[PDB]
Amino acid sequence: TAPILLLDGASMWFRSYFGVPSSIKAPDGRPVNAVRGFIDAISTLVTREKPRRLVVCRDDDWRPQWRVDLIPSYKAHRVAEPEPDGVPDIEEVPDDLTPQVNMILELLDAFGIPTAGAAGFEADDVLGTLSAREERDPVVVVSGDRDLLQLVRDEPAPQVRVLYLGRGLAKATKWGPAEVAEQYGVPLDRAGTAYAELALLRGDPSDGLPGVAGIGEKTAASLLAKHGSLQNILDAAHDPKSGLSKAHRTKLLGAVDYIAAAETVVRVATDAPVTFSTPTDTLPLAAGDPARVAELAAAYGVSSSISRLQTALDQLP
Ligand SMILES: [Mn+2]
Ligand SMILES: [Mn+2]
Ligand SMILES: [Mn+2]
Ligand SMILES: [Mn+2]
Repeated sequence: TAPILLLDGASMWFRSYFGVPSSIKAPDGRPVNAVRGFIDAISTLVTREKPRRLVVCRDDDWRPQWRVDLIPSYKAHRVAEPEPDGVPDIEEVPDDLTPQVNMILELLDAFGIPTAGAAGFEADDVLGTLSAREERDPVVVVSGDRDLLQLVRDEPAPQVRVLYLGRGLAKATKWGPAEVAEQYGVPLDRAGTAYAELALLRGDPSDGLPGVAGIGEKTAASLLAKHGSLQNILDAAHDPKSGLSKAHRTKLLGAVDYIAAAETVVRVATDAPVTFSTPTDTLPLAAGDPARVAELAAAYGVSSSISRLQTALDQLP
């Protein structure tokens, strides 16, 4: 069957902001380069993958306080203004990108393209929850964030693949457990979960996570190779009988609190209370409110992108 496409919205409209020139502007003079690029990427995906279901996953909280309470450095270098409990912090985002996010969300709502979010959770969690719950169609998670490689799956069916945007959508290929194992040296049988454990130990500078001091990616891969899982590694460190080196024991035991805190920070939630903006995740074949879509697209200077999208949808079986 055709796959369900799960889109990491913010990953994609940040890419379009940096991938489309800012001289692409609305009639009021505001840049719409991210709007155009994001709509164009949806059209490209629709034509390439021919889904019947598609969801744009939102960051209802791009930096959830429950993660920050466990590891205060988490995404701290990306905060423009911290906000008190219950209110998402203000992310450091170019001043001419934030209005384009609002424009994109208005167009998606008027067209009726499903969007999904969960209060207090990241789009990463929405993605992990929807991919974990899927039972009918193969899943393609579309994102430039390597965090989502932890979702890859072969069994139980359906499979989950990450269409990884690190080199842009044109060069993007689908990553599964084999690709993650081959590229990161984690065990194939649990590649996705092992990748999150590897990332935990080695660190994640874009998210402000230091990892375990003195455990780089090569040491983390060999420890997972020998012991199979992070829990087995911790067990090997806690048991003075094991063949774990004394130096590795010292590094791991010195970080027991960080490792416990980081496990829940690094792993995407798989049971977030996701809500849809639409009744189903079915991709509409024409605008739910075509007058409002034409008005918005004219005002936002992306009328031709919307026309190309409706062409792509017209070509679906
Ligand atoms: Mn806050
Ligand atoms: Mn994210
Ligand atoms: Mn991360
Ligand atoms: Mn992330």
